[PDB]
Parts: sequence; C-alpha cells; structure tokens
Amino acid sequence: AFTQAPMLEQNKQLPPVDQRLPEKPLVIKPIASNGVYGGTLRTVMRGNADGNGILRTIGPQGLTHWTQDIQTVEPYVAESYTVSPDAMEYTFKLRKGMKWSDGTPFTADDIVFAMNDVVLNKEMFPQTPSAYLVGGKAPKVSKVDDYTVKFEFPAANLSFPETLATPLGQHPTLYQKKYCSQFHPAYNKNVQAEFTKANVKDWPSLMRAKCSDIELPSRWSSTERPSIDPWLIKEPYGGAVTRVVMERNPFYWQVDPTGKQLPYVDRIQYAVVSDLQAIILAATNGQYDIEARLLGSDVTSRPLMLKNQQKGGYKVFGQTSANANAAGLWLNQTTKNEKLRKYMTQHDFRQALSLAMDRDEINKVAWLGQAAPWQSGPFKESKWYNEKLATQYLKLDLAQANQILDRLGLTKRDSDGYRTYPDGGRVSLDAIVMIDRQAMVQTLELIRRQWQKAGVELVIKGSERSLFYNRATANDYDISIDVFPGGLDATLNPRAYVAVHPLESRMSLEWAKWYLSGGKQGIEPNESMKKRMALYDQFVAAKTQSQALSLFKQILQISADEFEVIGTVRPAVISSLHSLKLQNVNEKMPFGWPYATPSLSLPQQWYFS
Repeated sequence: AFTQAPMLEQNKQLPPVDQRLPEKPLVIKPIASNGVYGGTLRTVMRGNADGNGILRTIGPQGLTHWTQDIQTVEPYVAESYTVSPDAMEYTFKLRKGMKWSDGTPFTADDIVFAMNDVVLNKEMFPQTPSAYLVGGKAPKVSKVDDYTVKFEFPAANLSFPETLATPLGQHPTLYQKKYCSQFHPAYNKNVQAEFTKANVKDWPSLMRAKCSDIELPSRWSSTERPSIDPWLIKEPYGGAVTRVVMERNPFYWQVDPTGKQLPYVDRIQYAVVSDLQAIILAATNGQYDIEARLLGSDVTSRPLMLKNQQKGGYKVFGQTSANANAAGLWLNQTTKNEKLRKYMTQHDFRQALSLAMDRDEINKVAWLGQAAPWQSGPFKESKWYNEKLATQYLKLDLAQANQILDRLGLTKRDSDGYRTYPDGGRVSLDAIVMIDRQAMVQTLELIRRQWQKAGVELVIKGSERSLFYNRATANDYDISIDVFPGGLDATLNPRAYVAVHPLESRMSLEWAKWYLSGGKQGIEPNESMKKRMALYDQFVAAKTQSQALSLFKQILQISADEFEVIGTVRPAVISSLHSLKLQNVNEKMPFGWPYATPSLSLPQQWYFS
C-alpha cells in the first residue's frame, strides 16, 4: 500500500518503501489537504549562528509532539506511552522496524544510550540539563525490550510529556548509539585516535563536534551524522557557507493518510544572509516560500510585508507570541554596586521606576503602536492569569514616582539635576542590551529620557549577543532587557517568576546558580525568592494537577507582590509569510521557541500546489 517519492525511485540501493518505513508508521493528518510530492522549500537563515533556524524549520523529532493548539501533546516518535498512577514511571513504546537515516534500526538501545551515556553522563554534562530533572532529581532509564524504554523518576513528574515535545527535550532521539559510540570512551577503546582526527583534546568536545547537542552549530555541519529527521543535511551549515541544502530522508518514518511516505517536499534550501535589510528585501520580493522566524518581531517590517503580498506572491499571517512581554527590564538584585543594591532590593524603588515609565510612548515610538502596555504575567485566557502580575503600575504617574524616590532618601541633587544616594554618587543603572534588537535599544533610549525626569540615570550598554550573555553570567549588569516569557507558556518557562534559569532569570543569575546547585554555589536568595523555589520544587513534583495548580498560583502571587521585573509592552502580533503555492501551513499557530515554530505546523506535510 505504501508509496514513495518519485525521486527515491532512482536510488536502486534503497530497499522497498515498506521496508524503510516502520511496520506501523505514524500517520500525519494534513492541516488542510492531502499533498503531492515535489519541490524545493526556499527559506532563510541570518548569519553563521542561526542553527536553531534549521531546527525550527524541519522540527524537533522527539518522543512526543504538541497539538496544533499547544494545549497538550501526543505520541510522536513513541507509538504510545503509559504513566504509572503515582506519575513517577513513564513507559514508552517505540515503532517496530523504524530506521535511522542510514537504514540501521532505531531501537530502545538508542534512547538508552542517549539518556545514560550522554545526557546523564556527568563528564559530558556536569550540570544535567533540567528538561530531564524533577526538582533536580534525575531518572533511572532502562530498556525493557528492543521497542520499550522505561523512565523512573524519584518523584512525580507530570510535565515530562510536555517537556519531551520542546526542542530542549529531544535528546532521547538525537543520538544513534552505533555512530555515536565511536566517540565515547565507555565503548571505543581507541577513542584517542578520533581526538587527533578532529580538532579536540577530550571526549566531551569530541562528542559535541561529531554528535552535537540541541543548539550546537555542529548539529547541521556534517552529512554523516545520522538522524530521524524528515530532511538530512546535504550541503552543510558552516562558519561561512552561503547556503544550506537538505534532502528528504528516505528512511523517514511517517506517511500521509493515503500511504505516501513523507515529506512531500524533496529539498529545503536556506539562504545564509548577513544584514537584515537584504532578508527584508528578498522576502518582500517573494523569494522565500516560508519566513516565520526573523522578520515577525521587527514591527517596521510589517507595512512592507503587507504591501508586497500581491507583487511577491505570498500571504502574511499573524502569529500570537507566547511571551508575556516583548522587552522587559530584569533588575539585578545581586548587582555588585553596593550603593545601588540598597535601593534595587526595595519593592517601592522598583515600583517608582515602573511609575516613571511611559508605556504609551514606548508603544508609539518603538513598536509602531502594535503592542500594548503589560508587565510580566500570563494573558487573560490562561488559567494562570493573575491581574496584579499583569497590570500593576502600568500607568505613568511621574509625581508618584518622585514622591516615592524622595521618601527613600534620594533627595540630594547633583550639579546635573540627578538624584544621588545619601552617602554616594548619582543614582545610575547600567542596562545591557543586544544591539541587533533595535526595538529593545530604542525602548531603553525612551526609558532613559523618561527616567531622567525622575532624576534617575540609565546607562545603555549594547553589545553583540555573545558579550551580552557573558556580562549576564558574570553578574555584571544592573538591568538586562529581554523578553519575559509566560503570556502563553508560563509553566514551560517560569523564569521571570522564580530564579530557576541559569542564563535568563536575570533578577539574579547568582540566585539561579544557588537554586541549581542545591545551595553550594551562587548567592542565597531572599526569603520571598527561597519560598518560591521551595514551592517550585513542590510544583514540579506535585502528584495531581490540582496540587500543581495551587502551588504554581502561589508562585505567581508572590512574584506579583515582589514586582522584581518591569514589563514595557506585551508583544505585537508576529508577522510571518508563506508562498501562495505553499499549502498546509497552519496560519493560526502561536509563535514560540517551546513549540519550535513554524515547524509545529508539521513541515513534512507542507506541499506545493
């Protein structure tokens, strides 16, 4: 019954299609219609550090997968799975006969190797990635037979199936044991010979170079790394390539309802382009069949995109960002500026800084009026909605800001009109920002002038993305501006409400380091933050959905009371485009990294009309 692409008819070494598919392949229901084979999907990456663009184009192929409405997940690579009544035990059934891109078997051996020999190997990952932890506690992972793998957590872990559908939860399917064991000392007695044959000097760097990790550029730099991906790297990503080309995986493990082995589209070609203006011009000319990653957050792109739809042969669809805030102020409560810290740690000082802001002016100038004032909370339709976390201190009230700052003792003025500390110099805050995010830079420039009227100085420190993260983890900043997640994905990314992300919980990464190390590194958080961390552990280890619900709402209320991070606007709509000839794009899908959009729309069932 099963049929294949005409392009694979010419490969005479390939087995017949029913032997390359699993016995029971996953049947993909198309978004709008049954498709036809053929064509090259044209799309775009910006620069040499945009490998996630490939991931978000072809899609993470994890054990589970989001529904189109992102409310729940379904078995994906797993045929099915069970969960014990206590929710500590997850048993995954794999698809018998499934194969890697090189024709060799996909079995529990691969999942057990990826878990035990890579993810949970402490030489490879000194800090075990959090996706596979419950409150810091690791699972025991074992093979029950060739097509059954068991995960045993020391505590209840209701979120694990949702984790397995995010990009960061795809390790279990990322490593073929046979190829990857060559580069692992527990398997290759002569792993030293491979170190020389590469530019490395230890087995963890060897693994990263040859087998890679979720977000490493090495994931897309070679054709020989096996995968279960719908398309395989053919012309690879590299430090200075002008293009990337990917070709259908002849051993892909999915069919459409009529029995066609997917994908429909034969090839994907990514143009690798440096300056954003060339991407805008190429997109508005209709040279890309899909662009749902790069322009949509740039609000000045939208009028251009809409105007050229007919000219360029494309349709713009607007996506709903999952982030609660498009450009939020993370205030560092462990700032190294001692004089500043005595005010940073005071609730009412943070309240003043929010009251001295004009979110209508920010929306007008930097977001072309397409956003709306908001702080850090989930949106109204979320069951997590908290009004205070969303809407406190949104209206400009400069007279109240100035009264508060006076009450705090910041009444002495310097020769330039700024407030000073009672003992010290000018009230001045350093804010780090990625210079490429022009809207965020412009937001800070507007905040600087707004806060100038309260006698507060904002110093803007733009930088490359690399130095921006080095300053953060070095604890060398007072404010860092970036998105607040949580509008739609609060329990997937609670980092704005509790300091649990080591790179992004920038109310203090030192507090985050304390959480992640069980108190042995970092700086001890304040009582309200420790309280939220203990409740967070209870939340992730909750035994029922109703216990989880109460515990996470407690965390959100304490976050609202503390008011540690200051939102500017919730995001404007995210403007994406697809070629009019490209069928089966879910134009209603939300936008977000936890869903790896646009690949949430199942690009293996896109086709050309």
